[PDB]
Amino acid sequence: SFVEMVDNLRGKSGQGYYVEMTVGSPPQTLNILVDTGSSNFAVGAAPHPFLHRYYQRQLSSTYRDLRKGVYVPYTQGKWEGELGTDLVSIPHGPNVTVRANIAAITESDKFFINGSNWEGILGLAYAEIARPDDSLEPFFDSLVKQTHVPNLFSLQLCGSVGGSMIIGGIDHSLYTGSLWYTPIRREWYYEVIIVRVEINGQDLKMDCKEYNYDKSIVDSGTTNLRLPKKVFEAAVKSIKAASSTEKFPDGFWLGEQLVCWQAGTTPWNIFPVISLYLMGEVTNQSFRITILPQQYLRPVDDCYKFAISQSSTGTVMGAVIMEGFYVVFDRARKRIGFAVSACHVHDEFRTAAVEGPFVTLDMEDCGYN
Ligand SMILES: C[C@@H]1CCCCCCCOc2cc(cc(C(=O)N(C)C)c2)C(=O)N[C@H]([C@@H](O)CO)C1
Repeated sequence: SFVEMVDNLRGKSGQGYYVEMTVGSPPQTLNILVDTGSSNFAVGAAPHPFLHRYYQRQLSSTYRDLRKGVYVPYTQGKWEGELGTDLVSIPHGPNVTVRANIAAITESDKFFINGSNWEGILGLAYAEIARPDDSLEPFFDSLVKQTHVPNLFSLQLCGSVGGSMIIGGIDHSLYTGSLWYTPIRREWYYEVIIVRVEINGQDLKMDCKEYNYDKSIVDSGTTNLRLPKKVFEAAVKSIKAASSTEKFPDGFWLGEQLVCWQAGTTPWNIFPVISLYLMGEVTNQSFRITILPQQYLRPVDDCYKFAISQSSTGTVMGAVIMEGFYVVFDRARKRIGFAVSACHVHDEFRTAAVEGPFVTLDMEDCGYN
């Protein structure tokens, strides 16, 4: 029954992927950003220069006030609002209606994006990071509790942009080859363990704890591949070395300045592939996902921003990593699956890949404590 959900995501490049939802009775239609990096369902509920529409609680007969405030801070942006519940549906999702917690956004700072076309956020991570505390049941938890929807969803993000959120299962027509699974280390963010990193086939040869300092997560609501400082410096050094044929402004490597080439002449071959090895399902076993330069040079002649950046809160496998892969958030089995997507990245001599099995010893040592 998943065909109805294929292509149910839209977006603008670097501005997030959103799905259409309705809230309230009679249904009010809103576009909702899909965020695996948070756990609150929230919608604009008051005028804002960047909102073309918003939730009007007064017009919904099923709205209930919870008489509690809430604020959610993100890496970029924050908002505050009023908690309540209402009936919610997903037109190009399962044919169900659930009563869900909703934060009505009344004030915000650097959260809404001019021209993004979305008005709210669907936090798909676990209750442990919900605000104000873990007693506020996240939307997907409510969906699973109140309906027969199985406890998993998958995201196919395609690189103006589109994709699919398959709610309740896996659509096998959306990927090729095999799915490779990595354990969800802890149910808060979608936390995973990276056990090895290679650039153009050369191991970065860092203590693998550095890759997960202080966590590694999969976040559809972040654009970039974000790496801890020490890992970021090693990777940039290696990427600079591979592309030293051409020289780039020092601000290019920091994400500030874009770089351009005559349309159709981008020198893809001078930028390396990056392989992230993830902890596998059996003892001493890993697999790798390989990322092409067409993913981490984000298009904005042909002009691009460097979409690998530094983090002080751990690795973030953002949208440019997820794009081109079919990603299964298998909550029921506490694992995340990766496969090559039907909308994969096309290089003439290279290809994005999900490959295994690999043997990797002492993978438990790669987790940060
Ligand atoms: C607020 C987000 C949803 C609206 C924005 C979606 C489009 C922009 C995605 O690009 C970024 C988003 C976030 C952080 C960065 C970043 O690396 N820097 C240095 C600011 C870039 C961010 O905070 N993402 C969060 C949530 O997923 C993590 O907390 C969700």
